[PDB]
Amino acid sequence: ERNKTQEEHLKEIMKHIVKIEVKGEEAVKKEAAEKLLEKVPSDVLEMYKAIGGKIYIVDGDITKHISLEALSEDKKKIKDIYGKDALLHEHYVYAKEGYEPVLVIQSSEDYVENTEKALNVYYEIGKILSRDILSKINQPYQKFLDVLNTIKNASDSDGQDLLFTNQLKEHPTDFSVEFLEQNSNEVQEVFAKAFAYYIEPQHRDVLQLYAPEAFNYMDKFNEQEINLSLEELKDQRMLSRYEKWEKIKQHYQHWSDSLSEEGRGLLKKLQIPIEPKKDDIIHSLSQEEKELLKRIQIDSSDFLSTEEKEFLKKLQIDIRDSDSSNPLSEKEKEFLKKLKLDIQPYDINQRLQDTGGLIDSPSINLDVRKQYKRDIQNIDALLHQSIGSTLYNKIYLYENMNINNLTATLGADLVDSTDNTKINRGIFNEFKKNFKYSISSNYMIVDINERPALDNERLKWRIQLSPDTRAGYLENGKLILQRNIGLEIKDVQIIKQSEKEYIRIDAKVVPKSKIDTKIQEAQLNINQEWNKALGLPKYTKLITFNVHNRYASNIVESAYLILNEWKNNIQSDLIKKVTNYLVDGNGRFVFTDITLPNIAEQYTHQDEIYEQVHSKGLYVPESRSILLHGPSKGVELRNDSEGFIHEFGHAVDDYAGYLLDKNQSDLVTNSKKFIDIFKEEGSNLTSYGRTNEAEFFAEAFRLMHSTDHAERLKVQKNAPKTFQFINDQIKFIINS
Amino acid sequence: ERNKTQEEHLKEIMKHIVKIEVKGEEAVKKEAAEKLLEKVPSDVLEMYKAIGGKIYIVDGDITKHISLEALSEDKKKIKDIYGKDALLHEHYVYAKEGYEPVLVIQSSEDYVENTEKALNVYYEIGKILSRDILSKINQPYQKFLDVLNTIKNASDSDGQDLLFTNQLKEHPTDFSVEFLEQNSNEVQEVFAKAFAYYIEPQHRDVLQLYAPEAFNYMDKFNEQEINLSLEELKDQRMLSRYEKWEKIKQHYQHWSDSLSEEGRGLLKKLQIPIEPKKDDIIHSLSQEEKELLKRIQIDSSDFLSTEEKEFLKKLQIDILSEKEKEFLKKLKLDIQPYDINQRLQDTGGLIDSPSINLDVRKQYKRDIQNIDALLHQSIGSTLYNKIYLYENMNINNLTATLGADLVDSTDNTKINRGIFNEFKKNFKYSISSNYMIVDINERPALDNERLKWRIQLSPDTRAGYLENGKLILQRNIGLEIKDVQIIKQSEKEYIRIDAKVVPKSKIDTKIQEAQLNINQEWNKALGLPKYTKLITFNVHNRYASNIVESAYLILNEWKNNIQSDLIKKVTNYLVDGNGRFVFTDITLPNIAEQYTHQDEIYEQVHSKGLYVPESRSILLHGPSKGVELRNDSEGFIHEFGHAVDDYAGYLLDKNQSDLVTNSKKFIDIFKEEGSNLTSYGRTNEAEFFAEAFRLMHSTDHAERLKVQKNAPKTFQFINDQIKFI
Ligand SMILES: [Zn+2]
Ligand SMILES: [Zn+2]
Repeated sequence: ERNKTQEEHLKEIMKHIVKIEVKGEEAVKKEAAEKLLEKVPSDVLEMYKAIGGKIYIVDGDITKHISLEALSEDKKKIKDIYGKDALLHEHYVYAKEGYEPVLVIQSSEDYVENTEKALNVYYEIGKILSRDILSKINQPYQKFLDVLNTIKNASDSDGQDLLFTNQLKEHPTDFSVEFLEQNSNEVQEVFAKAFAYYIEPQHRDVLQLYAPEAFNYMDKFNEQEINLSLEELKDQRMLSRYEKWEKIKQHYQHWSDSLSEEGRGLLKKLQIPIEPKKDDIIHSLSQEEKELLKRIQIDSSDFLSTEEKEFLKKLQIDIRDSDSSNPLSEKEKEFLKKLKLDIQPYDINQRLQDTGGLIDSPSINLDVRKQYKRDIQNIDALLHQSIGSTLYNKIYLYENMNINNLTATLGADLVDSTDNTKINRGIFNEFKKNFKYSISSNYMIVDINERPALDNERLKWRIQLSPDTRAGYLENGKLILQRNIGLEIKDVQIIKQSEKEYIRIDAKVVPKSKIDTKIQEAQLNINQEWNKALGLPKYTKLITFNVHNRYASNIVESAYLILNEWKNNIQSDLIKKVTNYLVDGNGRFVFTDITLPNIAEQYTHQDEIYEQVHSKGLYVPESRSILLHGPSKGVELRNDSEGFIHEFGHAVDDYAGYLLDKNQSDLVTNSKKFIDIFKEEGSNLTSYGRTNEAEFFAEAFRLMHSTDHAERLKVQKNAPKTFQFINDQIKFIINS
Repeated sequence: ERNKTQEEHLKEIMKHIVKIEVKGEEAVKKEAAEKLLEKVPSDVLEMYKAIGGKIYIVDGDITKHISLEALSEDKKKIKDIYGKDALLHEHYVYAKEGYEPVLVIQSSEDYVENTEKALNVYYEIGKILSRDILSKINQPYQKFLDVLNTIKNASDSDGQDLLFTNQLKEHPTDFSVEFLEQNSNEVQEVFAKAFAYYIEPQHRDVLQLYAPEAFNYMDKFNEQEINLSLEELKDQRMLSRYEKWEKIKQHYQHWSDSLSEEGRGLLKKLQIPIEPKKDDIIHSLSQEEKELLKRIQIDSSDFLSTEEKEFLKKLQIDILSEKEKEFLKKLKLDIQPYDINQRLQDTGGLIDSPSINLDVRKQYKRDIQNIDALLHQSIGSTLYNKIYLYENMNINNLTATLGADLVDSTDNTKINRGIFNEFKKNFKYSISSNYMIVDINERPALDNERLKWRIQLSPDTRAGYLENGKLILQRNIGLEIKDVQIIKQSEKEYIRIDAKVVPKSKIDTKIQEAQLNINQEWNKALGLPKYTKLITFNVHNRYASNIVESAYLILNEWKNNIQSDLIKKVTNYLVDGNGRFVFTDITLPNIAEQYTHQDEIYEQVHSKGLYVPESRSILLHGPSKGVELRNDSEGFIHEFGHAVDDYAGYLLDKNQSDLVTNSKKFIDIFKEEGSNLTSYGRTNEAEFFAEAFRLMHSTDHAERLKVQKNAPKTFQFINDQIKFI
């Protein structure tokens, strides 16, 4: 496996692509070339072979070779690695472009000593890689460009002088992808030079010495990432995609034939959720509920989505076929909540994702909960065959994904807007910033060979499977993977496919346990930091990470950022007193990526199951806890920090009310004073703030403590009574 | 000439994929196989070669060949064409499936005589075609399925007996895409079978005799359509795609190297329109103009669009139904994106059209004239023969009315067959008035693009090359539609449109001949002078032929639903003023029957229909979907109502006024029932009158009845207006 058939592998390449055509007794001229091309990564050679390339070793005038006999007069006029002019007629190395490419090297042993001839041979091979190979997969692209711009803007211009031509050195601005399209040859050459300097033993130090970023790029590219280029090149071939599909299918052939009718049915419903049937819902209703339904104003609730409203309005019809007055009635609201739970589609995977694998979570009705549990355990037993095989060295599988599943907040500004084919770099950098690990609580459905995405899928995952990863095969060339998978993010970059930009995410499957311990360590670390900063007792448990999904590491890292803003925009004493009040009731700041109805701080204090809430944030008085959902996008918010501060507004509301006396079980916003203030300025801030006194107060609080001081002024010039009311409470708390 | 590159070509294939491994009579054996493989369309052999397939002619037990050495015992059990079992070690042919497909044939000299064995070999090759080749491009699919269904539902069950197994005959319903997905072996089998009976000369008559549809399908497939199969197969290959791209790149190399900065700039903005800048618009108001904008009910007028409301509403945060809504009409012209291709599509190529301000009109003309000169080099080259280019298109660009129901309401990966057949019915020719931007090699479509064009260029077609593998073709392109079918790609269904480029003059001639033909028909049916010009086809865009053919259908429904004498009277009046029934695919503000009579440019109106009193003409824009009306027939009848409103008024004072609806003696009637019908009619008396008129002559009698019990006065009033005769 290692250098075992690895050395057997490289010898297979030289076999087919290297033709030793000389007259000076081929024996020493061959070994020489072998030692020459040996410094080149084996994958570069395998990609060349895949591109139909051929390496010809011949003596004499190379321009007289069968392959080069057709070159245009202008092509015989060339330049060397240093930019010096020369003629092919009297040169020793040439890489012929065209889609029947060839690399002609003039036989010689000077390569061992003459490091200037070697350097040039590698420069030409670098041209092959950059111009003839990587172009077939839209590379180099943004990643390499960043390297060029890092040099072009570096302080010590030594890197610029070592690799940039005068044209590049003189470009007035950073090199954009536009520049790359119209000056491909220039980018291609800078690449080849760097590659050459890295491959040639003696010059490598020269590269790392004057072009650090170029050295880092080439070091990581040749030692690691180049295997991915080969994989991606193979993924573009009709016959290689088909061969790979056939071998995976054959590997799961016994498993596929052993599937029962029940097994097959389980995989199908997993892939295709079951919509609720109109009739089944109706017969489950009581006469009183049927009457309540057929007369309820559906399009007036805020607890129902469009699909749901449409579904209900249809049921409303089936029943029928057999300024004031706008809000739902007393029990119409309760009825709709209860109805909401019954109309959700039966979706195995969605159940796992919402619960993060906690399938016993009492967020749904016991009967449905039990059926989900049954299918899950049955699917797990079904997926027992690991991917490991004697047919593939490394296995990569693909997944097109909607960025909104990870962060709907960044998803809103990811696509340019002026040109849909492009991604905004600022949002991209923010997305990538703290993305180191990911978790799949549900069963990932993946493609054997990469396929085209839908408009809303701008994420393209390339996943390296573990040989121990268990999975099942699907006839449409897909695999269903076992639940509870850990993923290490190796690289995140902007790429181009079919003339459209996407975010490539390279990930490696690892044991989920490895990722859970990282989460656990962070939870302990963030508490030690804040217990100290807030002056809370040592060992105090305030912050909880309930993390189980695909953007895991970001949920964790953003919490530090969220609390930093919180402390920066709010008065220390207000933060201490309110927080100490929460801690006195064993409360928690909960950061999670599973839906809120599945967080104990909420569900253990609910009377009925349907009395559940899922949103960006939530403050639960009974448990004195703040819950913040990461992946969702809050209304009128542009940050999770704003969402958190909004909820802290509610806690401040609670504590101020509490300080009023030994009873009240309400909010300071429930005061006759604030109510009147609300009736007056209630609609001068955000629309969401007009919902009720509680929400108006929270919104006012949020805006008054915005990182943007302008937003804070707005509250004073639009809601003067409120601006003063809030500051009155803060002082009331601080002075207490 | 023809066989100059055919015979020598086929021999190159035989050379690569045909290995003769026999005793020593390697001359007669080899020649026999050649005669055998001869009957097969050359393209199948080339496609087999493309997927790595090999053909071996051997002696004795075929299973003893190296290629079938690893064959599992189970696969050694085969069923011949007739469904009878057989043992490979006793058989003469076998096609091994797999990433390294192989075909093994036992050498014989009596294949011409022993037709049943020849039939079996062709059957195995037919299996390679459906199972190993076509499956790589998602075929067979809907087109073939129709053939199957036409066979199982034909009067005589002859065809079934000849080509269907029991699994197929026992099917209770028609074969759906779902059945084909879970019975691929069965479908692939019937295909191979049909293929075989067609290829074996002696068996061709039997096929044609008991299974006509199958014969026709295979006849048209092996004689021409297969060429497209090869083309699509090649379009899957990385190296084939890049080789085609490179030849085209080479052909345009001098053109590309000679491009200036200005030239490149034009090609750029042609691809990406320039949205209006706020700072630019605001600075053009300043004084009272800003004041007016300051406090206006934006989301009120129906003259603006959603995208246009936001921009305007945004102009307010950066600083009505009277003469101020007039201010919005003017502003609407100033906020459009600078989009060259849209301007050409809206005007149908008439760039002098006075539909936008002079400053912008001139800017567009200069850019267009400059682009026309840049694209001077035609694709014709010595580096390649027939070139196909590709284009993904939003169906709403052709017909937004069908486009609303094209995609299955539940499963968006599926196409509604009913709308498909409607869309395809009269789609025979198309015209491009703007610059088509096509892909050298086919690429994936966006969500709202379900049409996939495969266009055969003409060596004379002029184009510009782009670095991203696309070509910008010259404007004024003519296209003949060769085939339209439903296909599957990447788990989604699409509409494949095979079109061939021809001189635009050739298409304009078809439209011109149709205009004379339709006027001859209605001049006779309406009793008008022999050569009057009533109906005009102002056709310039991609759904050209449908605009023309639906005109006949629209007028037939117009006649069949309205009193012959009301029609005759009103039209004679329109002709008296030299009016027209204008069926078009360019926007209304660019017709003439409208713009020559506008007092101001901003007073222009674009919509599904329009009636202009001054020119006595009815204008009907095909491509769009009526914001109210359900179809074009209704759209027309609605406008006719306006014509009636015009004539009736004329018959009350042939020297003053014009509309009976404008009479104060009707306004009141509008005060009562005006809100008792469609919300469109609720707009005003003219629209109400037009709407009421439409309903009364509807094809749905129910509709007719409603106006009776919902608008008893109007129903009696209108019937009194038609009285004027
Ligand atoms: Zn709130
Ligand atoms: Zn009208």
